[PDB]
Amino acid sequence: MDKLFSMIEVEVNSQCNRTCWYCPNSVTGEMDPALYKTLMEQLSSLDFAGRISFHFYGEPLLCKNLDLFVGMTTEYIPRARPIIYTNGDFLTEKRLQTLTELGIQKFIVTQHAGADKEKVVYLDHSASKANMSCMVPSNLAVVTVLGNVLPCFEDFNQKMVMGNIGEQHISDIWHNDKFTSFRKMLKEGHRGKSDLCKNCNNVSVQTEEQYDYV
Ligand code: SF4
Ligand code: SF4
Repeated sequence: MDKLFSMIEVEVNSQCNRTCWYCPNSVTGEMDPALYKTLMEQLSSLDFAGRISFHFYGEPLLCKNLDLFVGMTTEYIPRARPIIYTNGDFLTEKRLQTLTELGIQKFIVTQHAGADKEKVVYLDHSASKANMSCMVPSNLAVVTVLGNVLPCFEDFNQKMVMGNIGEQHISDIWHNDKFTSFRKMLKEGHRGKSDLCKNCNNVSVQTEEQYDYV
């Protein structure tokens, strides 16, 4: 559990404009800029050089402080790789060029339920797991609007709060007993033991099982 996370997902805002029935959203608003600043300071103290995204289960382009937050990543963690995951409904050409200049290296746009292109990827939405490994808690930290740290993007209900960055350094949370044993337990495939993982049907995302098939 020594290796730092390679991706951190930050819920800079919790609302999304869509109502996708397949999404946890169906069925506060924005992250305190002070809270985002202490996260930047912590990530800066680690010389963080992995990926950073701005979407948990909300639409980042709805965040009124998005430009500020993106600009701060370039100041605090210029080695990191800022990525926007967005439904695209707010992504005008102007926002795109502005966000790119501020530091975003990639936009992953997903046309969802309803209704710079080198840096734009366009997608369109369109039991026995008890022993499966999973490497997500070894690679990914999630930070919610209120600062809670989760081991996975699946934990919408925050069953596995590892700590809170408003109260503790994210490196210390990442390396605490609870997070360390969890990622070890999931690396060994003990999904059945976790209330988060035991019913999870992730088979392709950071699993040994992923080399097979298709
Ligand atoms: S656009 Fe994405 S985050 Fe928003 S409701 Fe749909 S699936 Fe959920
Ligand atoms: S098994 Fe599922 S819920 Fe558990 S850490 Fe992996 S992806 Fe997340």
